[PDB]
Amino acid sequence: QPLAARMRPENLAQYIGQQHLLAAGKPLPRAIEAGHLHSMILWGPPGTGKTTLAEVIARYANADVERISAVTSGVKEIREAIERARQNRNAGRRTILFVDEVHRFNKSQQDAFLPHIEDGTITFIGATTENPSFELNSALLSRARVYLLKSLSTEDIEQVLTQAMEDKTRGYGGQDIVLPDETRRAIAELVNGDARRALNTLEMMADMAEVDDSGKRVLKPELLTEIKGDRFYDLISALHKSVRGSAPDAALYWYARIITAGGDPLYVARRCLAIASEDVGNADPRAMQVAIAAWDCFTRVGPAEGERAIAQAIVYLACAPKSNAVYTAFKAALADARERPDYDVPVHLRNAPTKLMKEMGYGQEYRYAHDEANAYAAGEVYFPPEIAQTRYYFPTNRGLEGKIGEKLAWLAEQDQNSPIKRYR
Amino acid sequence: QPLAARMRPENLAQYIGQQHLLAAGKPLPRAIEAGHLHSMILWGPPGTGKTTLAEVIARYANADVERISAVTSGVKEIREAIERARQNRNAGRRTILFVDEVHRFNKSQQDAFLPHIEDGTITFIGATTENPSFELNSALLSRARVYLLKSLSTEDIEQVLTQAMEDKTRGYGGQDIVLPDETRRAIAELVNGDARRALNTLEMMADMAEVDDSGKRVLKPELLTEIAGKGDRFYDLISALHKSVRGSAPDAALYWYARIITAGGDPLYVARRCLAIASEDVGNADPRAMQVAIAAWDCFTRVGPAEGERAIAQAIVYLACAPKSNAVYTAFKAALADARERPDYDVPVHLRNAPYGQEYRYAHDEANAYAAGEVYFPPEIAQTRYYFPTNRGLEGKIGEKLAWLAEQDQNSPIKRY
Amino acid sequence: QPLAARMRPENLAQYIGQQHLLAAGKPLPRAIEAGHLHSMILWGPPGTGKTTLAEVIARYANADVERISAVTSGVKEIREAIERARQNRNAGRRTILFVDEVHRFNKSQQDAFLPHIEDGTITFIGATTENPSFELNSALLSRARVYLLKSLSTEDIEQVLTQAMEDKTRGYGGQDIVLPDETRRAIAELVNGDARRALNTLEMMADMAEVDDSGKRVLKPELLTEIARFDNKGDRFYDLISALHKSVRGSAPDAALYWYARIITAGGDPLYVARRCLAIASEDVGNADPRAMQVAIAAWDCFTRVGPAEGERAIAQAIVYLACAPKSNAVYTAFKAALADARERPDYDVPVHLRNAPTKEYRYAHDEANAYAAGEVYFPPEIAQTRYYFPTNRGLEGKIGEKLAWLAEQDQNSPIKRYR
Amino acid sequence: QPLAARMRPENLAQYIGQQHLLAAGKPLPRAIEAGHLHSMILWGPPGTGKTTLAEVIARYANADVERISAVTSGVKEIREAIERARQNRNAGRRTILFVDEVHRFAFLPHIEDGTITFIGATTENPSFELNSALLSRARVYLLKSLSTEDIEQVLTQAMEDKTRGYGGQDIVLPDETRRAIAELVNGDARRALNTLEMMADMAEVDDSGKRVLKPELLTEIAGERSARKGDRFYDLISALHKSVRGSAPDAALYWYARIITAGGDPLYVARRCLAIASEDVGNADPRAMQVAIAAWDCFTRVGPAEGERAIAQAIVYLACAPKSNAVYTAFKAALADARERPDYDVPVHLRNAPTEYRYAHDEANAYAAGEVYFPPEIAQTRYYFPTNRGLEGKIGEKLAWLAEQDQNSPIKRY
Repeated sequence: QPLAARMRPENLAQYIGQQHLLAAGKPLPRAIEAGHLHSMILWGPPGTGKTTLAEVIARYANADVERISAVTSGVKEIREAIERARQNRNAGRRTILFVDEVHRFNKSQQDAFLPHIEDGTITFIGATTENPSFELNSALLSRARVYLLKSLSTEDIEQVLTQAMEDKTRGYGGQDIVLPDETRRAIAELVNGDARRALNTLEMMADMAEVDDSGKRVLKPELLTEIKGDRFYDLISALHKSVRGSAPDAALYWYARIITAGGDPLYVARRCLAIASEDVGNADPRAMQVAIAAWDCFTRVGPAEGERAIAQAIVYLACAPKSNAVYTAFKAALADARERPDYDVPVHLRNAPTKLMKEMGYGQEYRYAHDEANAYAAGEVYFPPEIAQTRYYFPTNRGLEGKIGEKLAWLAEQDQNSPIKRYR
Repeated sequence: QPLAARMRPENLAQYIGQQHLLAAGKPLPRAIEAGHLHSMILWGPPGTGKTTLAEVIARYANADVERISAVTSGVKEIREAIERARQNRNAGRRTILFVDEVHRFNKSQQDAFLPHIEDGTITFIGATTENPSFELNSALLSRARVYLLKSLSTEDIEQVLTQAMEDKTRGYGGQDIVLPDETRRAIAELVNGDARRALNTLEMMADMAEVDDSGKRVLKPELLTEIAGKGDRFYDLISALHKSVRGSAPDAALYWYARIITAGGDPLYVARRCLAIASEDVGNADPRAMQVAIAAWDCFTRVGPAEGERAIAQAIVYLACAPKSNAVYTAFKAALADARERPDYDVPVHLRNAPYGQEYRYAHDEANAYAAGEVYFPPEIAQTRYYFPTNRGLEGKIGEKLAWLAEQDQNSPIKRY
Repeated sequence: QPLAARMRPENLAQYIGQQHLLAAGKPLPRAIEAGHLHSMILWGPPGTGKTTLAEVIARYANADVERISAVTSGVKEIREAIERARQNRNAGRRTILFVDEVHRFNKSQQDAFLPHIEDGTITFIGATTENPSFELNSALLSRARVYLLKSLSTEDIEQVLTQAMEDKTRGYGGQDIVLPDETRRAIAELVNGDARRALNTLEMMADMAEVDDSGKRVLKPELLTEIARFDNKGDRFYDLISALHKSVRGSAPDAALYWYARIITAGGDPLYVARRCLAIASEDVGNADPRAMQVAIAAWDCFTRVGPAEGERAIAQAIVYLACAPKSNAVYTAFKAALADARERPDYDVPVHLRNAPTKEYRYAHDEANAYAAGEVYFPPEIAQTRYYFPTNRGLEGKIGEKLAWLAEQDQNSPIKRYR
Repeated sequence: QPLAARMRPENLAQYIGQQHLLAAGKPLPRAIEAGHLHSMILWGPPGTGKTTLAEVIARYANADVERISAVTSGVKEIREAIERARQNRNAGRRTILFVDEVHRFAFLPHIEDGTITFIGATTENPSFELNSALLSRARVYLLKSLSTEDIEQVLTQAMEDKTRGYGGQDIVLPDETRRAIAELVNGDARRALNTLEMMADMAEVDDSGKRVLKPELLTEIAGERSARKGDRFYDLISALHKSVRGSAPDAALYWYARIITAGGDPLYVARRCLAIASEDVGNADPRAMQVAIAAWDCFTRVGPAEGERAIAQAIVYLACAPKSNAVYTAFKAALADARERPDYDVPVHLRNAPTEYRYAHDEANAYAAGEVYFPPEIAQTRYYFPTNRGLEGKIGEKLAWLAEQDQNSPIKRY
């Protein structure tokens, strides 16, 4: 999904180097390239390419990978990983069980892996930032070689940054984003040998940068300088409420807050569709289209321009005439269908009533509305008789509902005056 | 498709309950773990995980699964499962045949299995809610070891519910639905050790619950007690809905729609009728109707049922309220009839694909962009008319325009034919 | 793609008829069930299930199928299926070559297959209607056992039809189509044992049938007595489309519905017509009614999601809408002239004031009176007074003409003028 | 994927020409059909089927092919291909490394361990500028210019293929223009297909949807001598945007035409049409965005020459539309405030649950008159200032009427 993950190297020529370990002709790379698996502990600061290296080892070995983290894993996910390796072994395939931050596992959680190492179900790759010998079972260490990874040189971070800019398919290649050398170095200066933070930054900058008239984004050093709980739900809530309250200004403010805090702007796009049916409904049917259009736009354009499309929709909705009459009408219909008995469809409304059914229904026949005056079957009743006198929908007088209210009032008269009435 | 099917456990660690049989170290876990395949009979109450066990077994053994029910399965269905398996065996794969409610099988229906266990084409797994040693051939019971499953403890159901709530990819994880522990317990006590029912209950709660201003559904206890309270009938409802919309009755329209949704009808089936209604009963009295119906469907496609259903209800009310005209519908119908019943006349010379109207009259170069007096029919049926706009909605203006054009045609010095 | 293809049986429990050869037990169904390939000839009258039986054999054997015809296949295609087989062999895959009307190859052209039979690059299955021992070498009769199939019973046909009706994945199982038993009979008689034709009929009926208020189609006996989309498109096809577009361009809804009806009933793809509707919307209507493009997109969207007869109508609604729309080719002619200008003139450089980022000036329009930089010129100086777009007075273009004339006056009276 | 790439033969029954090497019975065909790989150097003029021969061989041997050129390939992408190939061997798959324009260069050790089977392609005698270490492992093969007959067939094959070609796309290639294409290209297959493709892309669509590829169009394509994506392209876009913002439909069409005829991608223009819809029109005309979306949807479903016209329509529409950057600047200001002001809590009455709320539908005019939706610290913040253009006239009046309700309200926050 994110840039960091997308940009993961697939072979040793893309891997930006821990050259003291991987320089061609050395022992590790000879093993990797031969596809010779051995369990390992990888020790290195954040973003040294521990995760990615493990993935590369798997591809040379023609093996599968499962990743887990000692941070967000307890007994449940350990057993899951194990069992999954087990099925993969029964299908005849090899498995690398990668474990991030292994030192966070306690002795007994560490032990759970040895029978599966011993018995060939998995090759184990553990990654940490702390010293391995300090806090891992010696039983583990005796079966897993330790390798020391160093933080990257500036040259190498810069290389990681260019690789991402140049890649036409997984990176920003052919995407009209310019990374000036001055800012490439300034990111290198800041991230202190951490490549993941470096890709994160780049992506953050790409997301935040404004588009000029040519469609180009230039990631200036000035932009760099410039930089799911109840707090989040409350922000969504204040946005919705501002829109409902016809307050476009505050609405933008809440939207901006959700955006800058890393909220998904598609999440907000979904709320705009909901709001289109619940707070506007038929006072303005186009609102649904404005909201669909903003979604469609987000989906085809860069983040900052996408977010402006959604912004446009928020202000459209904040400004629109307001009606909860479809919402209230549909809630009441639901309640009746859930609470009232299962009334049959009256004969005159059935798809193809047989002549027996017609006679069982006391001569009652479908009245085709198009063949009657005004294409209205004045006096007809569309509810089962047990609930003939039912109204759910009360148009407001806002927007288009003004005229809807008049049409309905005029229909209701045609009904009252009709000489042919259902059920009477 | 449903939440119950989507949440099938894939391996032993996802599998909740049956510890009396499955606790690590016992015989069965170990044979499963080794993926060694043996024919079996599983005995237990509905929703105890018989179905899901046969599938976990299959996953460990790297085998394909074929499911039949001695209830909902004819001879044809049964011959199909065996042949499918036989093809698998021929390509070298391993197949499990899971048979639900096996007991409801006469002995001479049971015989039609054994050749298929014996020559390895099938590994057989029977499920039954009733004791096996009664109505099953001893030939079959002599080949299929019997296993007994209990109904689930309350803590078991709670875990099944929690597992479904947390699973992000197959469940409701990262989908802004909350399950308070109280209603977690309430469902546990309601279902009485049936996990299938437990998950359906959960699923029904989610589909029913209202979405708050933050997009959250909270699955309240109130909502739960509230819940304990495809042939002719389905089609009659669809028909009631359509006729109500045609009849400009928005209230009755929402009622029939609501009856369809809550009896488990697919709201997209309704969104399809809405599209049909927009062209058959509204047409060009209001061309925007079609776009309202489209948008409702797209809206449903992007936010799911919770609020999708409401967007379709908006489309329903819109169409109910909309000016009515079947003019396009009857015109098309009559055009198709001319095409089927009158000669297949060649296209007139002036209208063929060619690279005082002696040949083609490019209409943009004439007065008012209209080639007055030009006829676009073959001469044998010149003057044919299909489209008679009503005077409702936009068609008042359209009728006015066509009447103006027909006048230009009458006054034209240049008439075709 | 079509019903007769989708409904190809794929195992012996799906294959209908030929039970004198295939009933549970006999030599043949046991060879097949085991998956043992051997060369074969199928003798039988057209429609019997030769093509499909070879497919069923292929599936039980895990093998590819390459289909050829002594009648319809030229030399290129004969060579192509041999080569594909060779390719499958080098990847360790079995391949069956099915050869229709194989009796129509001579004694010498039949010889050409034996090298590939002998070295096991092909399992050969021929299909004839004329007797095998009659026109076929013994060089070949001795490698292929002969099996004999029978014109299907009108009763086998009914089963074929109900199978397609009741198939949820491949057929009409979940499409709300009812096939009354009288229609089932009536189709059986008409086709006279050709299962493929029975299915083609069934399909014609379902694409024909009207949708009732409940969304059902009922395949009534009368629709039958009222009676090919995959044919190459010839002169007639192209004239029907030209007619349709020209009727629409000429604001004639009735003639337009007629040609459209003619195209559909001749098997034309309604999506083809939908394409033309997107073209007409920009070419013949343009900005006299920009909503026209949306009407045409919706008909397309609606055809994608719904039944044929229903989607065909949504398209009909777009057709009538376009016929009735105000007419303007002004965006069309404007764009043609703009293109002609780009191709025929020097490739003038972007003027300084319109460049993206000048080095070491631009009038941002929103900051001027009226959000108009009155007096600015957006062409290069060499072609400063160029004009392509001449709105008509129809539809929306009346107001657009008014706005444009008012802006030109604004340009006329401005104190600031580019290139002065 | 151009037609050229798309139409690559997949076996020897599809491969056109080089009959001197490939006719049934000769040593090479046999070695190809058998599936047996030997390294090789292929020499012959551009577009004679060197690249496609190599692919065809790979398919018979059930191998992958790694394509590399001595011209455009750095030391890094060379190493990459070797790594991939190794990853292939390890997965049980054979690999052909194809080397375009080998003449300008020691891959030797990867040939022995059969991790790579090597196929070089060259327009110059092999023995000339590459050593005999390589040459003693790789048979040389002589490739010839295609005959007119051969080139006509390559065109017809492309005309008749339903899947990868132009079969059933309503394109007619008259035999006269097929002949002339053969005449102009001088035995080069790739160039033939590129010319076909060019004509397809440029041919006018008639009333029936059909394209006829006539000789006139051929002569016109030949007279195109213009030179062939940097600062120039960006200023063309800039000028288009600016002309649209300035309500000049004529200049806009001219810049759009310059972008198209220079080979720019029309969907790139479509993306700028979406951007413009929100930034320069906004809610003076919210239908503008649906117009751009529709043009885009249209381009997706139809020809190039037609989709391009729908994008033209959208450009003219935007150019004539009332202008407003009110949403654009309002949002920019909201984002600034968000970023630069403190992270104020959501005011209690606007939170999702309590730990107050004035449901607006339950009040007069469905408006909570006097409610405030900002945090107290920045109450009265304004971002959105509608213009008096297009729909924004009525929107300003509505907002002015609303704010007057707020002002006269007995219930006020704070």
